[PDB]
Amino acid sequence: MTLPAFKAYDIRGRVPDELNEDLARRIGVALAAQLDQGPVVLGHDVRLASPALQEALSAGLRASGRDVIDIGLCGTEEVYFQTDYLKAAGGVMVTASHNPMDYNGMKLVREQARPISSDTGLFAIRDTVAADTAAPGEPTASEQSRTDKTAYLEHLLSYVDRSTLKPLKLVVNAGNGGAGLIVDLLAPHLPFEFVRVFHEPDGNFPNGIPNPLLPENRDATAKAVKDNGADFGIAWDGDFDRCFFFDHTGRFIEGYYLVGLLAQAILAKQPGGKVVHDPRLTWNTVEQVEEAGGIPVLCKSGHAFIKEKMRSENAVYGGEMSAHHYFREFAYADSGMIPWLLIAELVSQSGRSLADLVEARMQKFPCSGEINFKVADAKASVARVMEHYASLSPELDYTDGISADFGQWRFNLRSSNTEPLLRLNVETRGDAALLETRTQEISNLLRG
Ligand SMILES: C[C@]1(O)O[C@H](COP(=O)(O)O)[C@@H](O)[C@H](O)[C@H]1O
Ligand SMILES: [Mg+2]
Repeated sequence: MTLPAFKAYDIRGRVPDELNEDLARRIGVALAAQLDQGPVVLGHDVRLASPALQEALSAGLRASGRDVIDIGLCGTEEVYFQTDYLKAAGGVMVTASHNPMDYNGMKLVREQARPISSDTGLFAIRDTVAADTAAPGEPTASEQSRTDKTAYLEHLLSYVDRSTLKPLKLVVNAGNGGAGLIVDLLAPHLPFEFVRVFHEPDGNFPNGIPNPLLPENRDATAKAVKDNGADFGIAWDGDFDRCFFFDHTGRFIEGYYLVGLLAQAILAKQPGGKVVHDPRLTWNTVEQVEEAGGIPVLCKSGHAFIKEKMRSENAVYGGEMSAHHYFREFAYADSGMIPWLLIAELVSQSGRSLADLVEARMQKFPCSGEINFKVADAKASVARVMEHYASLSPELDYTDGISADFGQWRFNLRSSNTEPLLRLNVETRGDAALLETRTQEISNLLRG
Protein backbone atom coordinates (compact mmCIF):
# COMPACT_ATOMS: atom_id res chain seq x y z
CA MET A 1 0.00 0.00 0.00
CA THR A 2 0.93 3.68 -0.22
CA LEU A 3 0.06 6.78 1.79
CA PRO A 4 -3.41 7.67 0.42
CA ALA A 5 -2.99 11.39 1.10
CA PHE A 6 -0.46 11.80 -1.73
CA LYS A 7 -2.59 12.57 -4.78
CA ALA A 8 -1.68 13.43 -8.37
CA TYR A 9 -1.19 17.14 -7.73
CA ASP A 10 -1.16 17.72 -3.97
CA ILE A 11 -1.51 16.17 -0.53
CA ARG A 12 -5.04 15.75 0.82
CA GLY A 13 -6.16 13.64 3.74
CA ARG A 14 -8.35 13.19 6.76
CA VAL A 15 -6.66 14.40 9.96
CA PRO A 16 -5.20 12.57 11.78
CA ASP A 17 -5.20 9.10 10.18
CA GLU A 18 -4.13 10.16 6.65
CA LEU A 19 -2.36 13.42 7.55
CA ASN A 20 -0.89 14.49 10.89
CA GLU A 21 1.97 16.44 12.43
CA ASP A 22 4.43 13.56 12.18
CA LEU A 23 3.75 13.05 8.47
CA ALA A 24 3.97 16.82 8.01
CA ARG A 25 7.39 16.95 9.67
CA ARG A 26 8.57 14.04 7.51
CA ILE A 27 7.24 15.85 4.41
CA GLY A 28 9.36 18.85 5.40
CA VAL A 29 12.49 16.70 5.67
CA ALA A 30 11.77 15.05 2.31
CA LEU A 31 11.02 18.36 0.60
CA ALA A 32 14.36 19.79 1.76
CA ALA A 33 16.12 17.02 -0.15
CA GLN A 34 14.16 17.73 -3.36
CA LEU A 35 14.62 21.49 -3.75
CA ASP A 36 17.48 23.56 -5.13
CA GLN A 37 19.27 25.81 -2.62
CA GLY A 38 17.28 28.51 -0.88
CA PRO A 39 14.64 29.20 1.76
CA VAL A 40 11.12 27.76 1.82
CA VAL A 41 7.91 29.81 2.10
CA LEU A 42 5.15 28.42 4.33
CA GLY A 43 1.57 29.62 4.60
CA HIS A 44 -1.71 28.18 5.83
CA ASP A 45 -5.47 28.58 5.53
CA VAL A 46 -8.20 29.00 8.17
CA ARG A 47 -8.66 25.33 9.08
CA LEU A 48 -8.21 24.62 12.78
CA ALA A 49 -5.43 22.06 12.28
CA SER A 50 -3.55 24.09 9.68
CA PRO A 51 -1.23 26.07 12.02
CA ALA A 52 0.04 22.91 13.69
CA LEU A 53 0.67 21.17 10.39
CA GLN A 54 2.64 24.18 9.16
CA GLU A 55 4.67 24.21 12.38
CA ALA A 56 5.56 20.53 11.83
CA LEU A 57 6.53 21.18 8.22
CA SER A 58 8.72 24.04 9.45
CA ALA A 59 10.34 21.84 12.09
CA GLY A 60 11.26 19.21 9.49
CA LEU A 61 12.57 21.79 7.01
CA ARG A 62 14.68 23.53 9.62
CA ALA A 63 16.01 20.20 10.93
CA SER A 64 17.29 19.74 7.36
CA GLY A 65 19.02 23.13 7.27
CA ARG A 66 16.30 25.08 5.42
CA ASP A 67 15.51 28.66 6.37
CA VAL A 68 11.73 29.01 6.63
CA ILE A 69 9.83 32.17 5.67
CA ASP A 70 6.49 32.04 7.50
CA ILE A 71 3.97 34.22 5.65
CA GLY A 72 1.18 33.21 8.05
CA LEU A 73 -2.54 32.86 7.43
CA CYS A 74 -2.96 33.47 3.71
CA GLY A 75 -4.44 32.30 0.46
CA THR A 76 -2.80 29.63 -1.66
CA GLU A 77 -1.93 32.23 -4.28
CA GLU A 78 0.07 34.16 -1.68
CA VAL A 79 2.37 31.18 -1.18
CA TYR A 80 2.84 31.11 -4.96
CA PHE A 81 3.42 34.86 -5.17
CA GLN A 82 5.83 35.06 -2.24
CA THR A 83 7.77 31.94 -3.29
CA ASP A 84 8.46 33.69 -6.58
CA TYR A 85 8.81 37.24 -5.24
CA LEU A 86 11.26 36.25 -2.49
CA LYS A 87 13.22 34.01 -4.90
CA ALA A 88 12.68 31.07 -2.56
CA ALA A 89 13.67 27.48 -3.26
CA GLY A 90 10.03 26.48 -2.85
CA GLY A 91 6.89 26.87 -0.84
CA VAL A 92 4.12 24.93 0.84
CA MET A 93 0.52 26.01 1.45
CA VAL A 94 -1.25 24.08 4.21
CA THR A 95 -4.86 23.90 3.03
CA ALA A 96 -7.76 21.62 2.24
CA SER A 97 -9.29 24.26 -0.06
CA HIS A 98 -12.95 23.22 -0.11
CA ASN A 99 -13.00 19.76 1.51
CA PRO A 100 -14.80 18.72 4.73
CA MET A 101 -13.77 19.96 8.15
CA ASP A 102 -11.86 16.81 9.14
CA TYR A 103 -9.60 17.11 6.07
CA ASN A 104 -6.43 19.05 5.45
CA GLY A 105 -3.67 19.01 2.88
CA MET A 106 -0.68 20.67 1.28
CA LYS A 107 0.16 22.25 -2.06
CA LEU A 108 3.88 22.15 -2.84
CA VAL A 109 5.88 24.29 -5.29
CA ARG A 110 9.56 24.73 -6.11
CA GLU A 111 11.42 27.70 -7.62
CA GLN A 112 9.26 30.35 -9.35
CA ALA A 113 6.25 28.54 -7.79
CA ARG A 114 6.55 25.75 -10.34
CA PRO A 115 4.27 22.87 -9.28
CA ILE A 116 5.54 19.75 -7.55
CA SER A 117 3.24 16.95 -8.75
CA SER A 118 3.21 13.16 -8.53
CA ASP A 119 5.64 12.67 -11.43
CA THR A 120 7.71 15.81 -10.75
CA GLY A 121 8.70 15.18 -7.17
CA LEU A 122 5.58 14.56 -5.09
CA PHE A 123 5.74 10.77 -5.26
CA ALA A 124 9.48 10.89 -4.63
CA ILE A 125 8.59 12.79 -1.47
CA ARG A 126 5.85 10.29 -0.67
CA ASP A 127 8.23 7.33 -0.95
CA THR A 128 10.88 9.10 1.14
CA VAL A 129 8.31 9.93 3.84
CA ALA A 130 6.96 6.38 3.72
CA ALA A 131 10.40 4.89 4.43
CA ASP A 132 11.56 7.52 6.95
CA THR A 133 11.94 5.93 10.39
CA ALA A 134 14.79 8.26 11.35
CA ALA A 135 14.76 10.18 14.61
CA PRO A 136 13.58 13.79 14.16
CA GLY A 137 16.67 15.95 14.05
CA GLU A 138 16.87 19.28 15.73
CA PRO A 139 16.63 22.63 13.90
CA THR A 140 19.81 23.84 12.18
CA ALA A 141 18.14 26.80 10.42
CA SER A 142 15.97 29.76 11.34
CA GLU A 143 12.36 30.79 10.83
CA GLN A 144 11.50 34.38 9.94
CA SER A 145 7.94 35.67 10.16
CA ARG A 146 7.10 37.79 7.09
CA THR A 147 3.39 38.61 7.01
CA ASP A 148 3.71 41.89 5.07
CA LYS A 149 1.25 41.67 2.17
CA THR A 150 2.17 45.02 0.56
CA ALA A 151 4.03 43.61 -2.46
CA TYR A 152 1.19 41.13 -3.10
CA LEU A 153 -1.50 43.83 -2.78
CA GLU A 154 0.40 46.19 -5.06
CA HIS A 155 0.77 43.39 -7.58
CA LEU A 156 -2.97 42.69 -7.57
CA LEU A 157 -3.76 46.36 -8.07
CA SER A 158 -1.31 46.61 -10.97
CA TYR A 159 -3.76 44.71 -13.19
CA VAL A 160 -6.26 47.59 -13.27
CA ASP A 161 -6.21 51.30 -14.09
CA ARG A 162 -7.72 52.55 -10.87
CA SER A 163 -8.60 55.95 -12.36
CA THR A 164 -11.05 54.15 -14.70
CA LEU A 165 -12.85 52.18 -11.98
CA LYS A 166 -16.41 53.09 -11.13
CA PRO A 167 -17.93 52.80 -7.63
CA LEU A 168 -19.61 49.48 -8.37
CA LYS A 169 -21.50 47.73 -5.60
CA LEU A 170 -20.01 44.24 -5.25
CA VAL A 171 -21.18 41.36 -3.08
CA VAL A 172 -18.23 39.40 -1.73
CA ASN A 173 -18.65 36.01 -0.10
CA ALA A 174 -15.55 34.51 1.52
CA GLY A 175 -17.55 31.52 2.76
CA ASN A 176 -15.75 32.05 6.10
CA GLY A 177 -12.51 31.18 4.36
CA GLY A 178 -9.65 33.60 3.95
CA ALA A 179 -10.68 35.88 1.08
CA GLY A 180 -12.21 38.60 3.23
CA LEU A 181 -8.84 39.62 4.68
CA ILE A 182 -7.55 40.47 1.20
CA VAL A 183 -10.75 42.23 0.13
CA ASP A 184 -10.56 44.42 3.23
CA LEU A 185 -6.91 45.26 2.56
CA LEU A 186 -7.66 46.16 -1.07
CA ALA A 187 -10.79 48.15 -0.21
CA PRO A 188 -9.06 51.44 0.83
CA HIS A 189 -7.49 51.53 -2.65
CA LEU A 190 -10.70 50.87 -4.61
CA PRO A 191 -13.92 52.86 -5.13
CA PHE A 192 -16.26 49.86 -4.80
CA GLU A 193 -18.92 49.49 -2.14
CA PHE A 194 -18.58 45.97 -0.77
CA VAL A 195 -21.51 43.95 0.58
CA ARG A 196 -19.81 41.35 2.79
CA VAL A 197 -21.38 37.88 3.15
CA PHE A 198 -19.94 35.10 5.37
CA HIS A 199 -16.93 37.37 5.71
CA GLU A 200 -15.16 36.47 8.93
CA PRO A 201 -12.59 33.65 8.78
CA ASP A 202 -13.89 30.74 10.84
CA GLY A 203 -12.43 27.23 10.59
CA ASN A 204 -15.59 25.82 12.17
CA PHE A 205 -17.49 26.92 9.06
CA PRO A 206 -20.82 27.82 10.73
CA ASN A 207 -22.33 28.57 7.31
CA GLY A 208 -21.03 25.43 5.61
CA ILE A 209 -17.80 24.26 3.99
CA PRO A 210 -16.37 26.98 1.70
CA ASN A 211 -17.48 25.46 -1.62
CA PRO A 212 -19.35 27.97 -3.82
CA LEU A 213 -20.48 25.21 -6.19
CA LEU A 214 -22.91 23.91 -3.56
CA PRO A 215 -26.36 25.29 -4.56
CA GLU A 216 -27.16 26.31 -0.98
CA ASN A 217 -23.91 28.32 -0.80
CA ARG A 218 -24.57 29.84 -4.23
CA ASP A 219 -27.92 31.06 -2.94
CA ALA A 220 -26.35 33.20 -0.19
CA THR A 221 -24.38 35.14 -2.79
CA ALA A 222 -27.31 35.40 -5.22
CA LYS A 223 -29.67 36.62 -2.50
CA ALA A 224 -27.22 39.29 -1.38
CA VAL A 225 -26.77 40.51 -4.97
CA LYS A 226 -30.51 40.70 -5.64
CA ASP A 227 -31.45 42.14 -2.26
CA ASN A 228 -28.84 44.90 -2.49
CA GLY A 229 -29.02 45.70 -6.20
CA ALA A 230 -25.34 44.85 -6.54
CA ASP A 231 -23.58 45.10 -9.88
CA PHE A 232 -22.30 41.55 -9.40
CA GLY A 233 -21.25 39.10 -6.71
CA ILE A 234 -18.03 37.15 -6.12
CA ALA A 235 -17.59 34.02 -4.02
CA TRP A 236 -14.39 32.12 -3.27
CA ASP A 237 -13.37 28.70 -2.05
CA GLY A 238 -11.64 28.50 1.30
CA ASP A 239 -8.08 29.21 0.12
CA PHE A 240 -9.49 31.60 -2.57
CA ASP A 241 -7.59 30.33 -5.59
CA ARG A 242 -11.01 29.92 -7.26
CA CYS A 243 -13.55 32.69 -7.63
CA PHE A 244 -17.13 32.46 -8.85
CA PHE A 245 -19.30 35.19 -10.33
CA PHE A 246 -22.96 36.11 -10.02
CA ASP A 247 -24.47 38.70 -12.30
CA HIS A 248 -26.78 41.52 -11.21
CA THR A 249 -29.80 39.21 -11.56
CA GLY A 250 -28.24 36.76 -9.09
CA ARG A 251 -27.41 34.29 -11.85
CA PHE A 252 -24.35 32.08 -11.31
CA ILE A 253 -22.07 32.46 -14.35
CA GLU A 254 -20.75 29.25 -15.88
CA GLY A 255 -16.95 29.46 -15.66
CA TYR A 256 -16.45 28.57 -19.34
CA TYR A 257 -17.51 32.07 -20.38
CA LEU A 258 -15.10 33.75 -17.98
CA VAL A 259 -12.10 32.37 -19.89
CA GLY A 260 -13.09 34.25 -23.04
CA LEU A 261 -14.05 37.34 -21.07
CA LEU A 262 -10.79 37.52 -19.12
CA ALA A 263 -8.78 36.77 -22.27
CA GLN A 264 -10.36 39.74 -24.05
CA ALA A 265 -9.83 41.97 -21.00
CA ILE A 266 -6.15 40.94 -20.76
CA LEU A 267 -5.51 41.11 -24.50
CA ALA A 268 -6.57 44.76 -24.45
CA LYS A 269 -3.55 45.60 -22.28
CA GLN A 270 -1.18 43.03 -23.82
CA PRO A 271 -1.80 42.98 -27.60
CA GLY A 272 -1.07 39.87 -29.64
CA GLY A 273 -0.51 37.57 -26.70
CA LYS A 274 -1.02 33.87 -26.45
CA VAL A 275 -3.83 32.51 -24.31
CA VAL A 276 -3.81 28.91 -23.07
CA HIS A 277 -7.13 27.09 -22.64
CA ASP A 278 -8.21 23.53 -21.84
CA PRO A 279 -9.95 21.13 -24.25
CA ARG A 280 -13.25 20.64 -22.41
CA LEU A 281 -15.06 23.66 -23.84
CA THR A 282 -13.26 25.56 -26.56
CA TRP A 283 -15.19 27.31 -29.33
CA ASN A 284 -16.09 30.46 -27.39
CA THR A 285 -12.56 30.95 -26.07
CA VAL A 286 -10.97 30.41 -29.50
CA GLU A 287 -13.32 32.97 -31.07
CA GLN A 288 -13.00 35.57 -28.32
CA VAL A 289 -9.20 35.26 -28.17
CA GLU A 290 -8.88 35.58 -31.94
CA GLU A 291 -11.27 38.52 -32.15
CA ALA A 292 -9.18 40.32 -29.50
CA GLY A 293 -6.04 39.78 -31.58
CA GLY A 294 -4.66 36.98 -29.41
CA ILE A 295 -3.53 33.47 -30.25
CA PRO A 296 -5.38 30.58 -28.52
CA VAL A 297 -3.29 27.60 -27.44
CA LEU A 298 -4.99 24.27 -26.72
CA CYS A 299 -3.64 22.48 -23.65
CA LYS A 300 -4.46 19.46 -21.52
CA SER A 301 -6.51 20.44 -18.49
CA GLY A 302 -4.89 20.57 -15.05
CA HIS A 303 -2.82 23.35 -13.55
CA ALA A 304 0.54 21.62 -14.09
CA PHE A 305 -0.06 21.20 -17.84
CA ILE A 306 -1.53 24.69 -18.21
CA LYS A 307 1.34 26.40 -16.38
CA GLU A 308 4.03 24.52 -18.29
CA LYS A 309 2.32 25.30 -21.61
CA MET A 310 1.99 28.98 -20.67
CA ARG A 311 5.71 29.06 -19.83
CA SER A 312 6.80 27.43 -23.08
CA GLU A 313 4.54 29.78 -25.07
CA ASN A 314 5.17 33.00 -23.08
CA ALA A 315 1.38 33.05 -22.75
CA VAL A 316 -0.04 36.08 -20.99
CA TYR A 317 -3.13 34.29 -19.64
CA GLY A 318 -4.45 30.76 -19.22
CA GLY A 319 -7.92 29.78 -18.11
CA GLU A 320 -9.86 26.62 -17.33
CA MET A 321 -13.64 26.36 -17.35
CA SER A 322 -13.48 25.14 -13.72
CA ALA A 323 -12.66 28.55 -12.24
CA HIS A 324 -8.87 28.47 -12.57
CA HIS A 325 -7.23 31.55 -14.07
CA TYR A 326 -3.46 31.84 -14.51
CA PHE A 327 -1.41 34.97 -15.19
CA ARG A 328 2.13 35.21 -16.57
CA GLU A 329 2.97 38.30 -14.47
CA PHE A 330 1.80 36.40 -11.37
CA ALA A 331 4.61 33.82 -11.79
CA TYR A 332 2.32 31.92 -14.19
CA ALA A 333 0.22 31.08 -11.15
CA ASP A 334 -3.48 31.06 -10.48
CA SER A 335 -5.24 33.81 -8.54
CA GLY A 336 -8.77 34.08 -7.19
CA MET A 337 -8.30 37.84 -6.80
CA ILE A 338 -6.95 39.06 -10.16
CA PRO A 339 -10.04 37.77 -12.04
CA TRP A 340 -12.66 39.84 -10.20
CA LEU A 341 -10.44 42.93 -10.36
CA LEU A 342 -10.24 42.52 -14.16
CA ILE A 343 -14.01 41.95 -14.40
CA ALA A 344 -14.76 44.96 -12.20
CA GLU A 345 -12.57 47.01 -14.54
CA LEU A 346 -14.28 45.60 -17.64
CA VAL A 347 -17.73 46.46 -16.25
CA SER A 348 -16.50 49.91 -15.22
CA GLN A 349 -14.86 50.71 -18.55
CA SER A 350 -17.44 49.21 -20.91
CA GLY A 351 -20.61 50.53 -19.31
CA ARG A 352 -22.05 47.03 -19.74
CA SER A 353 -23.39 44.73 -17.06
CA LEU A 354 -21.61 41.44 -16.41
CA ALA A 355 -24.88 39.81 -17.49
CA ASP A 356 -24.79 41.48 -20.90
CA LEU A 357 -21.05 40.89 -21.35
CA VAL A 358 -21.60 37.14 -21.26
CA GLU A 359 -25.18 36.82 -22.53
CA ALA A 360 -24.35 36.91 -26.24
CA ARG A 361 -21.48 34.48 -25.68
CA MET A 362 -23.86 32.09 -23.90
CA GLN A 363 -26.33 32.35 -26.78
CA LYS A 364 -23.61 31.78 -29.36
CA PHE A 365 -21.98 28.77 -27.63
CA PRO A 366 -24.44 27.14 -25.22
CA CYS A 367 -22.80 24.43 -23.14
CA SER A 368 -23.91 21.57 -20.95
CA GLY A 369 -21.64 22.38 -18.05
CA GLU A 370 -19.44 19.59 -16.75
CA ILE A 371 -21.50 16.48 -16.05
CA ASN A 372 -19.95 13.65 -14.03
CA PHE A 373 -20.75 9.95 -14.45
CA LYS A 374 -19.78 7.23 -11.97
CA VAL A 375 -19.94 4.11 -14.13
CA ALA A 376 -19.07 0.44 -13.71
CA ASP A 377 -16.55 0.40 -16.58
CA ALA A 378 -15.34 3.76 -17.87
CA LYS A 379 -13.46 2.31 -20.84
CA ALA A 380 -16.49 0.31 -21.96
CA SER A 381 -18.74 3.35 -21.47
CA VAL A 382 -16.55 5.59 -23.62
CA ALA A 383 -16.44 2.86 -26.27
CA ARG A 384 -20.26 2.72 -26.24
CA VAL A 385 -20.37 6.47 -26.95
CA MET A 386 -17.76 6.40 -29.70
CA GLU A 387 -19.31 3.41 -31.47
CA HIS A 388 -22.68 5.17 -31.48
CA TYR A 389 -21.30 8.29 -33.19
CA ALA A 390 -18.77 6.55 -35.45
CA SER A 391 -20.96 6.76 -38.58
CA LEU A 392 -21.04 10.58 -38.33
CA SER A 393 -17.24 10.72 -38.81
CA PRO A 394 -16.46 13.39 -36.19
CA GLU A 395 -13.10 15.08 -36.06
CA LEU A 396 -11.30 13.44 -33.15
CA ASP A 397 -8.65 14.87 -30.84
CA TYR A 398 -6.91 13.04 -28.00
CA THR A 399 -5.25 15.95 -26.18
CA ASP A 400 -7.22 15.16 -23.03
CA GLY A 401 -9.54 12.17 -23.18
CA ILE A 402 -11.61 12.29 -26.37
CA SER A 403 -12.84 15.41 -28.14
CA ALA A 404 -15.27 14.84 -31.01
CA ASP A 405 -16.20 17.73 -33.31
CA PHE A 406 -19.35 17.09 -35.38
CA GLY A 407 -19.52 20.52 -37.03
CA GLN A 408 -22.40 22.23 -35.22
CA TRP A 409 -21.71 20.48 -31.91
CA ARG A 410 -18.80 18.89 -30.05
CA PHE A 411 -18.08 17.07 -26.84
CA ASN A 412 -15.16 16.22 -24.64
CA LEU A 413 -15.16 13.06 -22.53
CA ARG A 414 -12.43 12.57 -19.90
CA SER A 415 -11.46 10.28 -17.10
CA SER A 416 -10.56 12.53 -14.18
CA ASN A 417 -6.99 12.65 -12.88
CA THR A 418 -8.28 13.28 -9.32
CA GLU A 419 -11.45 11.11 -9.14
CA PRO A 420 -12.45 7.79 -10.79
CA LEU A 421 -15.24 9.41 -12.84
CA LEU A 422 -16.07 10.19 -16.44
CA ARG A 423 -16.60 13.90 -17.09
CA LEU A 424 -18.65 15.16 -20.04
CA ASN A 425 -18.79 18.60 -21.65
CA VAL A 426 -20.96 19.40 -24.68
CA GLU A 427 -21.37 22.63 -26.62
CA THR A 428 -23.12 23.70 -29.84
CA ARG A 429 -23.10 26.54 -32.34
CA GLY A 430 -26.04 28.57 -31.06
CA ASP A 431 -28.41 25.58 -30.81
CA ALA A 432 -29.88 24.94 -27.36
CA ALA A 433 -32.14 22.16 -28.67
CA LEU A 434 -29.21 20.27 -30.23
CA LEU A 435 -27.28 20.78 -26.99
CA GLU A 436 -29.94 19.08 -24.89
CA THR A 437 -30.75 16.19 -27.24
CA ARG A 438 -27.06 15.33 -27.71
CA THR A 439 -26.28 15.73 -23.99
CA GLN A 440 -29.15 13.42 -23.10
CA GLU A 441 -28.14 10.94 -25.83
CA ILE A 442 -24.56 10.76 -24.54
CA SER A 443 -25.82 10.56 -20.95
CA ASN A 444 -27.96 7.50 -21.79
CA LEU A 445 -25.06 5.80 -23.57
CA LEU A 446 -22.69 6.40 -20.66
CA ARG A 447 -25.18 5.03 -18.13
CA GLY A 448 -26.05 2.08 -20.39
C1 LIG B 1 -6.83 20.30 -8.56
C2 LIG B 1 -7.46 20.78 -9.34
O1 LIG B 1 -8.22 21.74 -8.79
O2 LIG B 1 -8.37 19.74 -9.93
C3 LIG B 1 -9.10 20.25 -11.10
C4 LIG B 1 -9.95 19.12 -11.69
O3 LIG B 1 -9.13 18.18 -12.36
P1 LIG B 1 -9.84 16.86 -13.08
O4 LIG B 1 -10.45 15.98 -12.02
O5 LIG B 1 -8.78 16.04 -13.83
O6 LIG B 1 -10.94 17.34 -14.03
C5 LIG B 1 -8.11 20.81 -12.16
O7 LIG B 1 -8.77 21.30 -13.31
C6 LIG B 1 -7.31 21.91 -11.55
O8 LIG B 1 -6.40 22.50 -12.57
C7 LIG B 1 -6.53 21.43 -10.41
O9 LIG B 1 -5.79 22.56 -9.81
MG1 LIG C 1 -8.91 26.14 -3.68
